[PDB]
Amino acid sequence: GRRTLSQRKGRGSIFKSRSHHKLGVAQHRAIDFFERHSTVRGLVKSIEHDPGRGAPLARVVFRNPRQYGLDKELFICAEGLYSGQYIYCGSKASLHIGNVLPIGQCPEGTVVCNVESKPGDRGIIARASGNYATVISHNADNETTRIRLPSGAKKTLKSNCRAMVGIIAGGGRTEKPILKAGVAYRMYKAKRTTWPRVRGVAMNPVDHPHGGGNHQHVGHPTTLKRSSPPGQKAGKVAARRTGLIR
RNA sequence: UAGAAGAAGUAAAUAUGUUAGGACCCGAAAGAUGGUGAACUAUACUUGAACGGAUUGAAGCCGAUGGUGGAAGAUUCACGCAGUGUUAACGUGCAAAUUACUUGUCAUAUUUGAGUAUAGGGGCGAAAGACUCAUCGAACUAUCUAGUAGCUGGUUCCACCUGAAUAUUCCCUUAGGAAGGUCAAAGUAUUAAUAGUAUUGAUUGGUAAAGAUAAUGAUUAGGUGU
RNA sequence: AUAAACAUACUUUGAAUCGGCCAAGUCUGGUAAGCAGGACUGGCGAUGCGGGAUGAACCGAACGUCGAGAUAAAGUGCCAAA
RNA sequence: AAAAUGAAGACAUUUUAACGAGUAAGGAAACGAAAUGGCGUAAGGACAACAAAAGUAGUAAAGAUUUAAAGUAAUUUAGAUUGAAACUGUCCUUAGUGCAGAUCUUGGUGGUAGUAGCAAAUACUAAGAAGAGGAAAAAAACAUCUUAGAACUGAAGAGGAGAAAGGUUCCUAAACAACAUUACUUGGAUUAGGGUGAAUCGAUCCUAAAUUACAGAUGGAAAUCCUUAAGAAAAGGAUUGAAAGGGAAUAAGAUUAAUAGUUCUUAAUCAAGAGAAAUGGUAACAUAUCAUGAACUUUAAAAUGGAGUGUGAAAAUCUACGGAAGAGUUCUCUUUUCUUCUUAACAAAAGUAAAUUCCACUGAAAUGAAUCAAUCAGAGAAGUGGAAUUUAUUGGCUUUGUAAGAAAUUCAAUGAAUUGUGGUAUUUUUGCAGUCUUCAUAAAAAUUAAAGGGAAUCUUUUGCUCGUACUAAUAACCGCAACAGGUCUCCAAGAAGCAAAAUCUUUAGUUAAAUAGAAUAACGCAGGUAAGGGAAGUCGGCAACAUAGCUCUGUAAGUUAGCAAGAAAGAGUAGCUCUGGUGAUCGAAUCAGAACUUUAAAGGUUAGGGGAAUCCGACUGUUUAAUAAAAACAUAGCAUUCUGAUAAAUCUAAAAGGUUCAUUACAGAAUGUGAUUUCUGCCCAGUGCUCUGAAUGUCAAGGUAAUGAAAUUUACUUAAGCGCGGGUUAACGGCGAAGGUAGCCAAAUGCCUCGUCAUCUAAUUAGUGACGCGCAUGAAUGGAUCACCGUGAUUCCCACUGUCCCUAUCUGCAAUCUAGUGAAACCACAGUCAAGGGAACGGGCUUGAUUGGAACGGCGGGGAAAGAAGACCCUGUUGAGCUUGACUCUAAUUUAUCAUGUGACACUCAUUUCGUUAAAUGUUAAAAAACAUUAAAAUGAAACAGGCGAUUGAAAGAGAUAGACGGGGAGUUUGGCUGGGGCGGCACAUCUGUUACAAGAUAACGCAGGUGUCCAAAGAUGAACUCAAUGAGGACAGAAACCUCAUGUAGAAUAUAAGGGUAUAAGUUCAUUUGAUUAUUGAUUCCAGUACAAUCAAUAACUCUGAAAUGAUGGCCUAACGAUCCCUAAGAUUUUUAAUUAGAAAGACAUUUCUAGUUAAUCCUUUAAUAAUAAGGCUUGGGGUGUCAGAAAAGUUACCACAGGGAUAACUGGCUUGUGGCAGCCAAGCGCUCAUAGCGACGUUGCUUUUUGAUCCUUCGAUGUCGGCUCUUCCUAUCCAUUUCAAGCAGAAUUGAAAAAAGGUAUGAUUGUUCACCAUUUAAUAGGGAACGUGAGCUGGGU
RNA sequence: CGAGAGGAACCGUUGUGUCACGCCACUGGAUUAUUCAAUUAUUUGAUCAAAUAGUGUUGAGAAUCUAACACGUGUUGAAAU
RNA sequence: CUGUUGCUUAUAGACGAUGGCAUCAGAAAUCGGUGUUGUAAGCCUCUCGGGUAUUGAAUG
Repeated sequence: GRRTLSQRKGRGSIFKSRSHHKLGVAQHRAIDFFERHSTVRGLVKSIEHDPGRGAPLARVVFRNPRQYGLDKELFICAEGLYSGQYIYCGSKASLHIGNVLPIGQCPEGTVVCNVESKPGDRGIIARASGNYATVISHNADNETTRIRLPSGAKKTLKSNCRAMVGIIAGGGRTEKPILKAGVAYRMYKAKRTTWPRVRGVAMNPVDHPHGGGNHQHVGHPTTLKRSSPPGQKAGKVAARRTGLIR
């Protein structure tokens, strides 16, 4: 047989990211002394639209802690941020929307975003539109805190992991019904090559494991093991349940 | 049941037969290995170029239902492009896919140049096994390679002599082989080593015929007795 | 009884072949077949010649090149010898 | 063959006799009485004038062509002509040694054949010139150049230029052999020269997508990875990447045969060089350099989508006023029609704009301001007065310098004349202003300017390298070419119109672009028309007709309320003469109305046919380049699955490797259904998937222990997986684990079927609406529903028409003929028929009919015409694509063990994943979008740690081994016989009776059956007895219970199929027993005289039975079964050796033999010798191959391929004729009586090839496979008309039959249909054949 | 003929349809005599006269060709069956 | 005698062929007759005008 489209996607030739007009990498500033033991102030100069992502990006300008000059940053904008606003990053930062604090300084029940998974790694979790994580509980015995990920899973992180207080702006993006195939075509302008998806049943046996015969049907169960080799792992993998749940 | 029983072998040049090699000559679809191709086409990115005229009339806005407004992967015409029909022309063509008319489409899922990226059990595919330089249900090129072929075709001077076969056994055997029969050529033996014939003599067989209150089986009728 | 010395017995080595088909005072399956399959023999294949007008197999008869004669199958109105 | 003769004769001896066909095949050479005889080609060794010049040859070699002779023939010999330098004869040796074929290879050449053709692109004509080249009884045509006429492309061009590509094709002169389908004096062709000029245009420079280095990482290798991360490399990161992106700076005129933002004239511009730091204005801000401004930092520019509206300016077009100059028309007018009236870069600043944004004064409500639209205002409107910027260079337009001295248009013969002013018009270009739109927000760098800071104190020179010619296409490019194909752009006049549409014209280009003339046949290709009828044609309205612009009136059901809609339907439209409406302080085409006239008006060109239903897909979109444009794909919507990022998916041999990911669940990855509305029923048994679970059901390498001298052996313990249990069907799936729910239906789904009933028509296999036990509908395999949409499928109306009744006719180009030029396919030889036979459909053969030689135009009957080693079918022990618990494996994934960090879980120290400019680690001491740096001062600014800061962690990754899983992938296989193959069967190993023919052998998918077993007795033996059945008797007892006598040839039994055999037995009963054993021979059956297997006859043991003779090496006989290799069992003491006692005889200064006693070892080998284990040998059995002389083996190809086959199927033909059809004989009866007017049962005899079978003879290097249309001919078994006879014939209408095939035999609805069935009409509407007539005749509905 | 109901035939006359052969008088069709006239667009300064739109279009339209659309002939005799 | 040739020949015709004439031949205009259209151009009237008319029509 041939190689399925899922296999051809891993070589990354026409499936590379269309990341030419992107603003840059959106993350916190590199952790230094002035943010471990003090606070720095950053000015929100502008709010921009990063191609390929649904949330706006903020161009924050911190002055400098040690040398003369500027430190131009690029944050993921929290909902409620405005141009000309002063935001603060540091351990002693106040509990306001848009500030970046260590996760241990946030009281239980605080709503944060752009949380770090590992301290000093400049943000991992809760970065898509309208997404956030909630602080569940703290643990000073081992300097760890528990947060609730946007998928509902609970994660235990170091208490000095950093996060920004508030909601990621742009919520409700997916609640608007795409109506035209053209609109879906433009949605992937600054994304990968994935959109027009040919069903496996509509292919031939060489192209896909679903490539059927005289009637368009799969023919074998669509739930497969995780240990299935690439090229046969088509359908639902390690499906605990299946069907319209009740 | 091999051997011995006053040794017969060996060498080399030919012919014939068997065998292996390109193997009497030409013939596959295939397989593998190493390279070359995205000047055609498929998709994607970078940077450029290309919307003239009508129809219709959504929000929003003004007035006392009338205006305004100009939206829409809205309707159409043109420049272009395609290829629905004629199953027209042509069909040793203008053309290894074109021409004419009719038809459709004719800017946002649009059209298009150049640059660039993806390569053969691979790529790319709005999916037809489509396209990947007139080559694709696995490109092109060179080597292994004069691949193998129980199958098809051909196989070159004269006179003379002899002259067949379609049984039997075994086979993954049924378009083919080996044992064997028929045939030829060489080489012997004085040779208990002649007969596709008849006669006489002693046999063998169960066919044609014959039989059917002779055994087995089938079958029409008539007397006589109980 | 008859025949048989270029009789008889062979030995070695080897070729080709084992798709067969036809006839009938024969047989089986079949309604039957220029059908399928057999027993014995003669043929065609491998074979020309004379005759059946023509014909692989019928009939006569098998072949070095010729001359003269008697013939075979079968023929004798003409084509066509009688 | 036999005799005779035989050293050399000669003809391979003499005589005699017999004999002589031949495919496949054989007969090598030598062999005196020759074990076949010879011819030819080339080369090698010899021989070739015997007396010391020794084969032939310039007194003519080889070769070629013919003429004769010899030979049965292969061939040889000689002559003549041609040819001029080598060659030949004989014997041996050697071979790249003899051609008619191979779709053979290479080359050359015919017929076709002077044939098909040189027919798209509207078109040429007259005079003259040049030239060999328009002659001539018209030889009707004549290439190039000029002029005149007539025309075409029609400014989205057949115009003027570029990019790529080409490469000298550019220009000129000479010259025309070849080339451009005639010709050429022409040419993109031949020859020779000439031609491309840059500081300002480009390349060069910058970066984009991307690309490539050193060091490093990875790999067995080649090499791969990394591109700033890994580095003592590069203030921060290397190379390349655009002649369309970014970019310092040049214009006008003239000039050349050709180059020109490049040369010349004039006039410019740019870059790089040389000669205690200013004012003005309230402010926005402004001042021919002025008026300093370093490190460092910041900002801006370069530099950013699209739509639509309004508007400023320029240009073009049009037009008003005033002319100057020239040209056109002019006996008819026209103060007329036409042409020119221009001006650059770079700068200046008389006069004067539009738009936007800011500044000052004042403070708006009775709210105002304004736009086409909007939009705006106390974080301040309007007003007044100002500042700035944009408007194709300075500063937008006029104007000015350049600069009229140029150029344009004229006039004279170089010299003179002119070169105003406007427009509330259209289009293009270029800006601007706000509006809208995105789940799209629509480059970077080189490089430039400014700011914050306050460190320090006009003239002139040069401007390098490379490209620059020409085409850019109906002839310069890519397609074999001067190919009707394809190939990216720039500029862009008039009329008319909504229009860049069609049509015509101007500037420019061209009249040549594969030759023409005459004629005016058929048949064509392209374009038309048509009486009356109007789809009756046809599979089907295919094709054609028809509708068509604009204005007004009007517009239905349905509907997702948006549409349907240009629904449908109706009226108007011309010309001329007028009037009115729409503005500014003269002008725009637009609208409305009114008279009158006519050929009554959109129609030259352009320019929708409409309606009523059904099916499918929701829609816009995409698709099989070259037979499928769709109902297929996509789509949005819906739904499911996994994943916390060190992850999921996934590329890679590996990798500080790669992709989604510059990402983070509103995300990434994998899927199904396919808008909306309504609804998604029941099932967890099976296969998947999953579990937060199961221990001692089964599980590997390992680890532990025991024995042994050790290998070995044994026991125990070990993971995932499988098994058990729970969940899951918008998982695969099923719906009598649960029995099809809601719905839907003869459906694109229903065989029967042309289902039944309505309706549509005169007529309905079609359509629609109902019905539903539905072969075989049904719910995200999605069920039902359908508004709008569709180059989708289907049916019916109206309208229209050559589709048709039924054809006629007109035009152009061909075809015809001619001049010039000039192919190809195909070709065994060829070319009149009938019948026969033949390979069963002859051009050739046999017999007849018949024939005059050469051919022109047509034509499609034949040449089973050409094209292609059939693609359908079958066979190969031939493949390939795809599938799957087919067989055997494999990547990926997964689990267990091993691989040594410390301290007793804790730590870090290898290891993992990260982050930064390795930038304060560890221990001590939310008012404000502003600035923040190069320090004063006398250290400021704290010390130390052996950790750059975190995270993970002795776990995990990679390696090795072991188990699981693994069509993701690799390799391969997928029996045979066979009235084609498959399905079936086994005729595959096997036994009996029969076919089967009285020896043996012996066929069919012939007939009736059987085997893969059964038996410690059913084997062996001895003895006794007689069986089945019947008759007659005996309590219950009877037709059958048991007893007795008699008869009883087997009619019983004998394991079984059948056939044989058997009576003091081979059957029954009783008794003993294990011969159903070991060893050695020789035969018979099958047979190749192989094996296995079976059948015997003997011999040596040891036994059994019997008194004994005997009998017994399985079964009463004929079936009841199995090689090599491998595994596994049993057997090899009968005897031979050695050592030491006792005795004896031979043996050179030891040692063997014989005899008895003893003790030990003993089937052979593991090769230096032994030992105990282990293994290997030898003989004989078992384990088994049933395809039974014995591979280890699933499908599907309609995507298919190859070698072949008429050894073999699908069509014709041929034999047959069961079946189909037709016709007879007899006569029981029917026919009121009456066998025969008309019938005719029970039987029986034929004919036909118009049915379907049966067969496999021809065709597999191909005979185009249904029907219809068209057209001819033939048969008669006659439907009509003509002539007759009979009747249960009164007439009429009919019925049966004879002569007779010369003439007729129809139109339609449904269906592809042949057929069928209906509605008509007719004198009748008969049946059939001709390769199931007829495809280089059509059509393509069926297949 | 027949009870009736119904119900013929020969001779003679007159037509029609089809097939065959023709034919252009009458009637109809085609029409590039681009014949004559009208008219749309473009270009000839205007009139006239034209040309172009490959036959611009329309009305009438001779000739020639032709009708299934016009119209003639094949009603024709002897002998043997 | 026949053929060629001429009448850009017809009663014929793809080309041949066939038919006619060939110096009293043929061709040509012009005129008359005969048709078609519809009333020309210059100034409703001139005007039943003008135009065409064998090309495959009929006289002279």
